[PDB]
Amino acid sequence: VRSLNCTLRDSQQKSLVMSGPYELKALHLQGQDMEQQVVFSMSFVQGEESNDKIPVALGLKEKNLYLSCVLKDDKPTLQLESVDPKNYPKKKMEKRFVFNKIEINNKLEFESAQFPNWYISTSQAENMPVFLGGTKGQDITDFTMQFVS
Ligand SMILES: O=C(O)CCC(=O)Nc1ccc(Br)cn1
Ligand SMILES: O=C(O)CCC(=O)Nc1ccc(Br)cn1
Repeated sequence: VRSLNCTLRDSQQKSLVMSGPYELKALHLQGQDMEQQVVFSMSFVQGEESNDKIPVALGLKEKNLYLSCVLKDDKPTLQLESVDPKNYPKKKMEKRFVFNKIEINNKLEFESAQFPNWYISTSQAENMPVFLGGTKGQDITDFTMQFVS
């Protein structure tokens, strides 16, 4: 499986950082604190694809953790899920790990492959969790990607 290392920023230009072991949060970041931003390994996985819709998994660089979409208290929910490090990343990632990376107007949306029309989202307010949202409103669902060495 092929992977690229990257960071993500939402379209309000908030960076993503760890909020405890199994949550991300989004905040405006610049300067020295830049290094606290999460580096992803974006893997290009099996699934239905088009010019503008590319299935990916989002693992945390050199951690056995992946963003995962599951029902929690009966709602689609974003979580950070641990995996066996000897078996990941792999080309046939389980559906809960797969996001359709969609380019629209020079930005990126990450739709859950498991839960159609639910998206990786951030709040307008600073220091709030990254979450799975079913509305494209006040919540932000557009991102840019930055390549890292
Ligand atoms: O993220 C930034 O503001 C700079 C890097 C950048 O241009 N990233 C980018 C551009 C177009 C798309 Br689509 C996704 N990511
Ligand atoms: O996946 C895509 O089509 C967009 C990716 C993209 O344009 N990324 C990017 C990253 C850094 C810089 Br600088 C410019 N563009």
